[PDB]
Amino acid sequence: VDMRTISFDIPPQEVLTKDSVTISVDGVVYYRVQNATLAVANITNADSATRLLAQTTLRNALGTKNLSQILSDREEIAHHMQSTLDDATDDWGIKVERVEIKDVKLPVQ
Amino acid sequence: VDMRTISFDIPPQEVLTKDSVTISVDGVVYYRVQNATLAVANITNADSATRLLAQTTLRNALGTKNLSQILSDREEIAHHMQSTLDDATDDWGIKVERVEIKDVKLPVQ
Repeated sequence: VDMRTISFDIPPQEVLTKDSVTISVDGVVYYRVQNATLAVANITNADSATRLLAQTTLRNALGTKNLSQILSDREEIAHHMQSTLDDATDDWGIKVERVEIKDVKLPVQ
Repeated sequence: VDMRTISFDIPPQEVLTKDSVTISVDGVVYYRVQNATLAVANITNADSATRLLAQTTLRNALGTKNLSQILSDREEIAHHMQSTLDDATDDWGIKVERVEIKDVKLPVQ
């Protein structure tokens, strides 16, 4: 089991903002296995669980914010997601090291 | 000179909204040569002039609107741009037939 930092792109997630605007946002997660036994102990492997939880964390963070609250605070949303995702992955012995939010797309009807 | 409807994609234009949000918007223009002598009379050819004026019209329409005014009114901005671009192309004997605004991107810093 690789103990180096690992990164993935979160594939774009289309969801409604608090004020019902459709947005699609992509991002990037950097994490490392801090506890390799816990990383292999679960029914879901650790990389797959981190990827699925990253999608859920991003979707939830967006869904509680109005579009304006999302645009001005893109860095803070990342940092708070880094915390939420780090807590959610502790069961797999994963330390989330960094989350980045990239382009916000407002796709047409 | 082809008298059929012609279309092009407006390549994405990065500009500031009235309230200083960076957005990039692409779109599509459908036009037809209604007067073929006027279409070939100018120093700039008609297709190239329509493409350049479409970029200018889009950039200006966006730059006079706050982000919120742009998101809720995407169809109306197209229709008004169709009018503005149709006036601006009359010197080339062009009839603009339709303008469409597609995805709005908010690119990261």
